[PDB]
Amino acid sequence: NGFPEVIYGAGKTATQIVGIVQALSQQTLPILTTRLSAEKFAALQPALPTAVYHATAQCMTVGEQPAPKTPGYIAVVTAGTADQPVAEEAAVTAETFGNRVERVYDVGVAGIHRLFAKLDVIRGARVVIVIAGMEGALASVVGGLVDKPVIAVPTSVGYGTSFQGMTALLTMLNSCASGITVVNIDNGFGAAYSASMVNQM
Amino acid sequence: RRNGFPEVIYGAGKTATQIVGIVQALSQQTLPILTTRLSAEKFAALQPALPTAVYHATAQCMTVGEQPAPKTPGYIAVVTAGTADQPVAEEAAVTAETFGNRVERVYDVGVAGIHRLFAKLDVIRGARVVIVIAGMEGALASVVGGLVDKPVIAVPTSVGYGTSFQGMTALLTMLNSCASGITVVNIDNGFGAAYSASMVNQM
Amino acid sequence: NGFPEVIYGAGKTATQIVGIVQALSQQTLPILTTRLSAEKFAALQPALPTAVYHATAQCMTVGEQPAPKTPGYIAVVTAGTADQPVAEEAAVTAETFGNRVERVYDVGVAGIHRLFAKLDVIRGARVVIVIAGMEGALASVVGGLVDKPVIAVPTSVGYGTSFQGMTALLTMLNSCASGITVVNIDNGFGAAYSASMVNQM
Amino acid sequence: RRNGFPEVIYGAGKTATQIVGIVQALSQQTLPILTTRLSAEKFAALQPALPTAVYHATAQCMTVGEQPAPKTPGYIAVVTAGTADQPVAEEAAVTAETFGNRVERVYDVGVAGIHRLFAKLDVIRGARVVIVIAGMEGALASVVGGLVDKPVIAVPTSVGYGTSFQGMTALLTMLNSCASGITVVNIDNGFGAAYSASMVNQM
Amino acid sequence: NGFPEVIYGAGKTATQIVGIVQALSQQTLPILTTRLSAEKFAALQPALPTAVYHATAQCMTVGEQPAPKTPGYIAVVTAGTADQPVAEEAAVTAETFGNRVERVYDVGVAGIHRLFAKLDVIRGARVVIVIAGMEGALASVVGGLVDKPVIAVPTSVGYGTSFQGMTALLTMLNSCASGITVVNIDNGFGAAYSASMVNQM
Amino acid sequence: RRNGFPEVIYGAGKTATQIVGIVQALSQQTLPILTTRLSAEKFAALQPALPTAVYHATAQCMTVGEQPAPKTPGYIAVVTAGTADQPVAEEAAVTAETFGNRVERVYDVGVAGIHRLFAKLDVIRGARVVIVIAGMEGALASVVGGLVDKPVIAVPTSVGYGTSFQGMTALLTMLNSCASGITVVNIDNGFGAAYSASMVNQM
Amino acid sequence: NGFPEVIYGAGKTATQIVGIVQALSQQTLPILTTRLSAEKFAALQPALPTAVYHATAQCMTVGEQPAPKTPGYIAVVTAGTADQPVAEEAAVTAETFGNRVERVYDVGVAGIHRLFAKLDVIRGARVVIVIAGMEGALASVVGGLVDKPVIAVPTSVGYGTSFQGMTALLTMLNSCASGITVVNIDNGFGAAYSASMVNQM
Amino acid sequence: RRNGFPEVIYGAGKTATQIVGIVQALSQQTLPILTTRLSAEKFAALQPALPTAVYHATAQCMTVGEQPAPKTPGYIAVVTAGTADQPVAEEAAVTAETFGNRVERVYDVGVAGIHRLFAKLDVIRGARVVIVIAGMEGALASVVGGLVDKPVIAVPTSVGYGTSFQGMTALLTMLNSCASGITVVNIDNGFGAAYSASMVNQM
Ligand SMILES: Nc1ncnc2c1ncn2[C@@H]1O[C@H](COP(=O)(O)OP(=O)(O)OC[C@H]2O[C@@H]([n+]3cccc(C(=O)O)c3)[C@H](O)[C@@H]2O)[C@@H](O)[C@H]1O
Ligand SMILES: Nc1ncnc2c1ncn2[C@@H]1O[C@H](COP(=O)(O)OP(=O)(O)OC[C@H]2O[C@@H]([n+]3cccc(C(=O)O)c3)[C@H](O)[C@@H]2O)[C@@H](O)[C@H]1O
Ligand SMILES: Nc1ncnc2c1ncn2[C@@H]1O[C@H](COP(=O)(O)OP(=O)(O)OC[C@H]2O[C@@H]([n+]3cccc(C(=O)O)c3)[C@H](O)[C@@H]2O)[C@@H](O)[C@H]1O
Ligand SMILES: Nc1ncnc2c1ncn2[C@@H]1O[C@H](COP(=O)(O)OP(=O)(O)OC[C@H]2O[C@@H]([n+]3cccc(C(=O)O)c3)[C@H](O)[C@@H]2O)[C@@H](O)[C@H]1O
Ligand SMILES: Nc1ncnc2c1ncn2[C@@H]1O[C@H](COP(=O)(O)OP(=O)(O)OC[C@H]2O[C@@H]([n+]3cccc(C(=O)O)c3)[C@H](O)[C@@H]2O)[C@@H](O)[C@H]1O
Ligand SMILES: Nc1ncnc2c1ncn2[C@@H]1O[C@H](COP(=O)(O)OP(=O)(O)OC[C@H]2O[C@@H]([n+]3cccc(C(=O)O)c3)[C@H](O)[C@@H]2O)[C@@H](O)[C@H]1O
Ligand SMILES: Nc1ncnc2c1ncn2[C@@H]1O[C@H](COP(=O)(O)OP(=O)(O)OC[C@H]2O[C@@H]([n+]3cccc(C(=O)O)c3)[C@H](O)[C@@H]2O)[C@@H](O)[C@H]1O
Ligand SMILES: Nc1ncnc2c1ncn2[C@@H]1O[C@H](COP(=O)(O)OP(=O)(O)OC[C@H]2O[C@@H]([n+]3cccc(C(=O)O)c3)[C@H](O)[C@@H]2O)[C@@H](O)[C@H]1O
Ligand SMILES: [Mg+2]
Ligand SMILES: [Mg+2]
Ligand SMILES: [Mg+2]
Ligand SMILES: [Mg+2]
Ligand SMILES: [Mg+2]
Ligand SMILES: [Mg+2]
Ligand SMILES: [Mg+2]
Ligand SMILES: [Mg+2]
Ligand SMILES: [Mg+2]
Ligand SMILES: [Mg+2]
Ligand SMILES: [Mg+2]
Ligand SMILES: [Mg+2]
Repeated sequence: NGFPEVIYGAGKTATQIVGIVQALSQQTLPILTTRLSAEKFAALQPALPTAVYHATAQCMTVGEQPAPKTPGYIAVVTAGTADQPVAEEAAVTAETFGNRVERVYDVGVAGIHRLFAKLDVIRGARVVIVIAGMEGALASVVGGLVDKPVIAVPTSVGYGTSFQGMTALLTMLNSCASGITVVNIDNGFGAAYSASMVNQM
Repeated sequence: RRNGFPEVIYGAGKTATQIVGIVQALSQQTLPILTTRLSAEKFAALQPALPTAVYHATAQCMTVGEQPAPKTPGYIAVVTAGTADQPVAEEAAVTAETFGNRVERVYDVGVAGIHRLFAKLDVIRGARVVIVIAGMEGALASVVGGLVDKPVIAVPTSVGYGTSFQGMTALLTMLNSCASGITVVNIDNGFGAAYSASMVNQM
Repeated sequence: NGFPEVIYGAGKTATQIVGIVQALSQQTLPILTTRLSAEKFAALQPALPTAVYHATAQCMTVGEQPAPKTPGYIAVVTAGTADQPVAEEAAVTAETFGNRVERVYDVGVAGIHRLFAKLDVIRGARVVIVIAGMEGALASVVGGLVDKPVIAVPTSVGYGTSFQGMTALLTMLNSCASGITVVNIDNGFGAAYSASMVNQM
Repeated sequence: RRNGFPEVIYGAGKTATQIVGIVQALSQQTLPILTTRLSAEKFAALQPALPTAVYHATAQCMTVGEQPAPKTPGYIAVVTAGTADQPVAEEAAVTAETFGNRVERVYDVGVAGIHRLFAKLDVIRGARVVIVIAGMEGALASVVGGLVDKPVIAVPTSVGYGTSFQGMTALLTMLNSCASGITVVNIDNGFGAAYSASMVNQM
Repeated sequence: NGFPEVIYGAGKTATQIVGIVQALSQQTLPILTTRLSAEKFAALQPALPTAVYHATAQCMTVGEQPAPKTPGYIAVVTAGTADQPVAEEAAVTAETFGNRVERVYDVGVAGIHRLFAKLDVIRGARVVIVIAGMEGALASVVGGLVDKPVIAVPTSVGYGTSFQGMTALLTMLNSCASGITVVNIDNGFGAAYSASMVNQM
Repeated sequence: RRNGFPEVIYGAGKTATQIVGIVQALSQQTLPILTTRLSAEKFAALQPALPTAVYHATAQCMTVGEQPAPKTPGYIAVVTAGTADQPVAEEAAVTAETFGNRVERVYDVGVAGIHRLFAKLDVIRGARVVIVIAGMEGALASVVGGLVDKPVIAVPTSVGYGTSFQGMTALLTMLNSCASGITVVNIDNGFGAAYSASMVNQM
Repeated sequence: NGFPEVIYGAGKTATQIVGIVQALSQQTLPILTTRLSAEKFAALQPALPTAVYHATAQCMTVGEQPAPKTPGYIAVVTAGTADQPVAEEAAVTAETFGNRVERVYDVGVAGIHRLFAKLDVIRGARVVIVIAGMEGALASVVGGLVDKPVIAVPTSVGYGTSFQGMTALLTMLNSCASGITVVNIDNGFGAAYSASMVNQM
Repeated sequence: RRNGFPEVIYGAGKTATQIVGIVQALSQQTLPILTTRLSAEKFAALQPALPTAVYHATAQCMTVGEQPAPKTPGYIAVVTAGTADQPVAEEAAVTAETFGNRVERVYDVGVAGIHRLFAKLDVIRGARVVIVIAGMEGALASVVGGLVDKPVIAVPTSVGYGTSFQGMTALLTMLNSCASGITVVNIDNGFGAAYSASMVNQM
């Protein structure tokens, strides 16, 4: 293994979270808490002063991460700014797992030139995580322009025929470019977990 | 007619011997007569019956009467994602040409090789209307829409296996494009798009 | 091109909106802000005094529109009053793009005589935008009575088997009348954007 | 019977040799015997077996015994959207006539040409019950419902390709009509409508 | 025709409602207002003192109904008490249209003996309206025990696989008993409208 | 075996020559050997190959070896809504009998004629487990469940046209019953129900 | 029969509940009230002092349960802690029906060793109730490891492709292991009702 | 190529005489040439045409040119739930071997008999990437994912009747796994998984 300790933040209370963190207090292992609301990080902030909270990602990391474990990096590519929350959930979990992360945000195919401008970075990552909602055309465009494993995270942003991520998920599952592999809606952590395993072979 | 255009005949309910009778009921006093979604077999059935009729095999459409030459200088670009889309692409391309519009075919420029789309980007941008035909994911419409300033009509096709859902995924992707300038028709409806593209191009 | 500046109003805050408007302050180009709530237009109204807000459409236009750019007009036809919000979103975006707009509201096929009464206007537009929800029979009736491009906007009004616009969308996609072409639910802007391109050839 | 009406026989599970046996089990001591959704082939299979039986090919229904003449002065209007709806239209029209009701057929008056519907509007308004049969979008029910003051029964049919969803879209459109006076049956269920229309007309 | 004036109560405000009622003040024709909330009937109750409000049905009737127009009656049969709101919407609209109404409530097939106990009444109506949700087995049981037109109203009560009435609607559409004819979810008015037309031939 | 019961063989992936080989791989040192969902043709294919094998045509199941006589005094009631349900009814009835349970068949007692259900209500109430098999609407489970104090297992079948959705509507209706005592299996899964009913009855 | 009195707690008010309990006051028969909110148990707690409330299960039992009616027991096995509410609804209803209940909670296949650790108990029950959501793989794993009737309850926990229990329900309906039999989402009572009938033959 | 790998050919749109022409268009100046989803009949059609071509019947794939021996010491584990998954398992196993990866096949270890999965657990854990292929419920991915520390790619297959929904239920189950390390592809897409597994293993 060699992964840190992860805490899910949805069904657990701010108290329950502190109790799990104090149980894993020894060893100086990094602890990640995902999907942790801002209000559920207010109550416990007096409890853990040495903890950091990534507001957009709703993730909280207590304990110093040492260096990256590999020189390579993972690129987190997003289609629109509405994707940045699950994107930062992915990028923060990857960085906590000891990965260098290069964020290429808001490069949707509506403005396709923006994506080509950052292609040198995207093509040089060991893994690419593409995060998009609405219509997941970005996963397919990037998938056909890189030669590295791509993990697609569809996002639940959007009303109507967006279906809170279903259309994006179906698009990514139908991606023409082979080598795209998909995770569940908003699962920015699960992508970074699989991406971290690939990067850190 | 309340829409001054050629005569159209469904083909999803009509038999071979019926097609001759339905065509002959509106034959002389009309423009060309077009028949869509007509089986590939019922053109041998009527080739002696309708000797002056033509059949476009891939398009599954039959045109009786002389096809009008382009009544307009502009052209309509029919852009296809993969070769599997050519049946509905040719239904659109034959429908457009029958209504008197020039067509420029840009086939198999799917987003997997975006470079291929850029190589033919000059022709696509030069059309007055663009018909983008795709399936599986249907991302080409979104990509083309954001690269052209002319009206785009997106046709999802039922091509594809698995979660393709016989065109539903492509239709949903196209309806949910962020690039504006995109209007959508029903799955495999290459005719309906060429019908609208013809009105835009005619104007 | 020759279109004005558009601002989406959903994910942006009233502050962020003013900052985008002040960045595009020079040139005297019209600026349109769509899907802009009444509460998100209260906060910024001291900021932009010269801006107008179309309450029903939730659209805000700062800067004087010059004349129409074409003598032709676009007809915005609605089935019921419940469709007027996305209708005005369409009509305001079209008028901001420099189109003359003729509004033919509340002519659903339940009272089909009302639609025939205004057919002289609908038939004389260069483009028709038909907006309906519940059951999109109006797009098909109008489509078969006009000889001009029709763009159908299904609306999300309604509960139960209305499916928040899905049934209307499917009906319009199955419209018997050829020449109907459909946009996404509530996308009054997208229809007016495509309609404006057609009208202003 | 708890519903004083003729004998009905499904045909979706029955074989040819079975249809003779099922009909003969309730033959003399009954009204006419009707069989719905019976294959177009298993009427040659039984035409010598049941020589006094009739078959309506388009309707896929077989009636043994003398059909009753209209026991009522009113009639039932069976209004169809396109010719593709005639199979379920005739299932409704043959079911209605077998129960002893006059039928006036108004076929192929879809909303694409609303003028056609108005030309036959006098006959439709004159019925005691109206059966509107349509598919694809299914807008005729809504249009007719708002133009008639008699009860309308709407039958969606599975006609149509693509997002037609084999009658689901039509069914949804009809259930979500704003014009009141409309009640709906299941897809392709031309019998169930004529069954209800017969009770209304009989009254 | 010969039906009263109907007012929909959903998209109209309590003020707008009073203005429509005062416009139809003359003739002494009954006016029905359906789907009219309790809070939207508080505000207008000083406006129309002579109006009655049926709380469960969310319907408001101003103006005296004269006698029934036919000796026959319509039976409103419900499966469970959760169906009573749309049931009373149906029964009140039918009674306002000049129909005698016999309410046979809470006779779901779970306790099938209760339904047989009231069968003498149900079988003697000119029309039967069966209202049920969850699983619409009651429409089919009654349909096969009566020889009169049945109109089925599926109701939106229930979570999970109830699908807010979809399962009930599909069951009723698949009713084995012929002569069932179905309306849209919760459309207690539409059933009573069609039932009233049948009863009052 | 971790579930002391006879040997079961899918039939949805197996060929005729394969069925003999799969049966012979677990033949002598076993209880009877049962094969479900096996084509009606691949029993002529093996009738000389497996001369001691029996085939129940309607059930599409083949049993090799002597069937055990009821090892219990109670019986399992297999209640069917219409004759169209007998294929999956017999899959359940043959599976139950192979496991050594008595079966009482109550076929075609759909809720359309509730009187028919009451006429055979004594036999149904007398079973230790009741299997209710229905489709289209699937109301019988709810009706039977509220009339019996023994455990009921409901099997939806894909019988039916239109909005029947090939068993989905029946499955949904049964899962959403108000009468308690009802547990549901997957569409057409007459085996899975008889498998559970056998364990309840055995106990 | 021989089952206690059950009261549904969803559509009934705290007052209506006390009135039903006082009507069934005589005989000293246990009374179970399911799906009874904490706020709907506050109001009535002065009314019934001798009643107990199972907070997690939202169930209230008034009246002393005598001994179990059978030496056998029913095992309630859950995949994650998020399943414990409907699990306790099942376990409390079973115990009120006179069954011994052995709770094997939070043994999802993610940590499959935990399930094998408690297999000796699960295999010795007369009936097994398996409760899971998200992906119902636990019903299938247990079903293939026991030789006793299993009743699967899918739970509605989860967003996105969880579909508020639909995916779990479909998985359990497709369980490879025969002998699984399924109930409706969250129907912890219905499983315990059928399980109690089996256990108490 | 922008992805340095062998030549791939769809087979869902291509005819026999077409496959020879499409292969010959990119034949000498390439790595091996692979064709997926190619009918089991159009290999007799081309076996004299392409005498140096091989066909894997179960996989429905044809490889022209010499297959590369493992260019890596690690292997890819292709784990199958039931024998009904072997067609898409072999599409994955043949795709992986063509790209130059060792494959260890672990077939028919469904969760019904978890003991079978543990007996081959050493081989599965020893792979650099694991491809888990399943249908019906698709629980194996979740079970395997929680027992291995290497990346798992889950392939749902359309195997199964009833509410299996032709792979939708399996796909949904796999996407909604709690065990992390699992990434999913589209239904029956054994190629797409072996394509990604090959890149991971190559690294
Ligand atoms: N078995 C298989 N399953 C899934 N994908 C497979 C595949 N074999 C090749 N592929 C890959 O599919 C891609 C294209 O298919 P190819 O064999 O060339 O075939 P082609 O005829 O180009 O594409 C056929 C279908 O692909 C759809 N597509 C492809 C690419 C882009 C988009 C879009 O609209 O943006 C849509 C398109 O709508 C059409 O219906 C290639 O990258 C190829 O490697
Ligand atoms: N009301 C409206 N309806 C439809 N389209 C509208 C629109 N307003 C702007 N747009 C257009 O859509 C774009 C959306 O951006 P904005 O609304 O500012 O919002 P932004 O945060 O940039 O993106 C919102 C969502 O769009 C998705 N997206 C965008 C672009 C391409 C792709 C892809 O994967 O290929 C996906 C992305 O996943 C994200 O969840 C705008 O740049 C504009 O061109
Ligand atoms: N390939 C094609 N795809 C889509 N539409 C096509 C078409 N070819 C002609 N059309 C157009 O279809 C229309 C009618 O079809 P036609 O070929 O005449 O054929 P027709 O038999 O009149 O219509 C067949 C189907 O159309 C449905 N429809 C049509 C019109 C109105 C409504 C309604 O219920 O209100 C329903 C109707 O339910 C029936 O199932 C014409 O305007 C024609 O131009
Ligand atoms: N409870 C009820 N359930 C079902 N139908 C009911 C109803 N109350 C009135 N109605 C009837 O439905 C009509 C709806 O109008 P109202 O409720 O006042 O409301 P209104 O705002 O006029 O329309 C509401 C919705 O109806 C849709 N509509 C109406 C008419 C035809 C079409 C079409 O496209 O063909 C669509 C329209 O898209 C809009 O979103 C009423 O005029 C009345 O005849
Ligand atoms: N074409 C047609 N479309 C729709 N319904 C039709 C019909 N022809 C007869 N019917 C009516 O169908 C009813 C029964 O069908 P029949 O022809 O006798 O045939 P039968 O074999 O009894 O029923 C076949 C199917 O009916 C389903 N059904 C029927 C009754 C009750 C329920 C239930 O579970 O409670 C289910 C049952 O699940 C089975 O799959 C009769 O009342 C008959 O008048
Ligand atoms: N938690 C639970 N989950 C599942 N079933 C449960 C239950 N609690 C009681 N039940 C049982 O279900 C019944 C529901 O009644 P209750 O919860 O008190 O509620 P009630 O208001 O009587 O009925 C609620 C809903 O049940 C529908 N229903 C009931 C009976 C039969 C039919 C039909 O059309 O055939 C439909 C009816 O349409 C209504 O919308 C109870 O009498 C009880 O036997
Ligand atoms: N007719 C029938 N309907 C339903 N289930 C039936 C059955 N006949 C046997 N079974 C049972 O099915 C089970 C396996 O099928 P078998 O006949 O051995 O056949 P097998 O080839 O092992 O399985 C075929 C299918 O089962 C699926 N499955 C099975 C077990 C576990 C999982 C998983 O992914 O975890 C999936 C798998 O995805 C594959 O597509 C056995 O326990 C057997 O008793
Ligand atoms: N954000 C995330 N997205 C996806 N997976 C995530 C995750 N965070 C943790 N996980 C993983 O998923 C597990 C879920 O547990 P946790 O979030 O703490 O929550 P917990 O309450 O243990 O379980 C939550 C839900 O998981 C379902 N579940 C869990 C395990 C297996 C099965 C089964 O039936 O086979 C089902 C169970 O039915 C319950 O409703 C964690 O132990 C962790 O390994
Ligand atoms: Mg943006
Ligand atoms: Mg290609
Ligand atoms: Mg554009
Ligand atoms: Mg109105
Ligand atoms: Mg027509
Ligand atoms: Mg009317
Ligand atoms: Mg009750
Ligand atoms: Mg029957
Ligand atoms: Mg019971
Ligand atoms: Mg946990
Ligand atoms: Mg197996
Ligand atoms: Mg893992």
